[PDB]
Amino acid sequence: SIPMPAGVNPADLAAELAAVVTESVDEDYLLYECDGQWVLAAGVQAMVELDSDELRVIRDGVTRRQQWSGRPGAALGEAVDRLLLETDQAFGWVAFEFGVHRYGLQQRLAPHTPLARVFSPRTRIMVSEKEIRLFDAGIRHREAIDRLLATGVREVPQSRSVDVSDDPSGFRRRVAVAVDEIAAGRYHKVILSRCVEVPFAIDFPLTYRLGRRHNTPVRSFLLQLGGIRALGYSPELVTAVRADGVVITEPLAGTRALGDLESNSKEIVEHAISVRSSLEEITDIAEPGSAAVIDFMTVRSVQHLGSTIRARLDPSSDRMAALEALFPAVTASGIPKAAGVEAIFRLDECPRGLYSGAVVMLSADGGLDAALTLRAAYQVGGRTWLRAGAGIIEESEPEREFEETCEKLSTLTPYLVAR
Repeated sequence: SIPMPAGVNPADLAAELAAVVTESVDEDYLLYECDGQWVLAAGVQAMVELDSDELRVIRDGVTRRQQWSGRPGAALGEAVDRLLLETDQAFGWVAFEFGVHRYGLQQRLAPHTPLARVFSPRTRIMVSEKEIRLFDAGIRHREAIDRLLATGVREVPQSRSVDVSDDPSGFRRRVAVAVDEIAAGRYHKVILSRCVEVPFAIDFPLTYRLGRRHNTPVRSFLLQLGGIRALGYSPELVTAVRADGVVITEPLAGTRALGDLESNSKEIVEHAISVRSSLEEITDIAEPGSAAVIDFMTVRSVQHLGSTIRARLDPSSDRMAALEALFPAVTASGIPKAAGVEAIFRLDECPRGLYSGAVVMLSADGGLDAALTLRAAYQVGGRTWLRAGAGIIEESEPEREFEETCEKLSTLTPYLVAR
């Protein structure tokens, strides 16, 4: 537990710790901000990689490859439990496609489709306004820290800007297809998204730093995990399983990122429907008659409308089954919902993996924290990109909807800090 350098910013320090502890070895990590603390999950001890076709578990070099069966939630939950046999915490992410088995569409998935990535770290480093607390940092890690503390944080260099004016994934066309199916009665809402590719490469922690000062979110992350970098300001708690069995879900999580009771009556309609279907979903997973909506349509700094749902797990269900049962999020797929997910397969670039999935932290005490994530930046190999969507309804218009996503994109776009 060390004091903070004074006039040095927690996020900046935390993002600079990720860079140093990485250039040091060649370590994967997950920087995670939460209500006011950052956590850096530093090393990799073990990794669970759940794909569409296989389970892989990777330890001290060797991979263990295996087939798995129904409900991805159970296959993952078992792997995660073995991971936490001898460690407290795990971190990773779960893909949109994780919720796809439920509505029977796993077949539509290409042979190696990421479903989830979970790992136990070699080090947790908590970073806050008053202090830095270190859990299980060996010599290698603390020298890095002492080294960053010797120098200070780098200055953020000039940011470079992307031109989100054009398509050409044909978000325009695709929205108009969605509007047509909504008019035919196929479903009532779907969320379509749009990728903007970034020519120059991002330096991630440095792009994360700049964007963090210019955005101000509820949760934020930065990672380097599979062969994937990601960075976001959009995450919100959707689902949490407490150590004592109680499940919390947050049915309107993501309306915040997704943006007279006569006007906002669409919003109230969608609020009710989405509340109701999640109460339906959670019940399929809970002690009979333990499910309740405890806070309902209350104005919960930004103001998105809110509801909280509470349940008790079982005897017989897993925390990951809770997640699945509630995945994917109503607000990031559509309503009816099955119809939205299936619409997304037809009308959006697929797989989404991570865009509309999310973060996920787990505890050996039995806890789970999962946070839907939308707007983020991603890098896999040579392509770096942004992804943002909008919710398309009966009265939606290609143009307005497109400029909608333009506005959502520039909470990232001017902050792009090149390598």
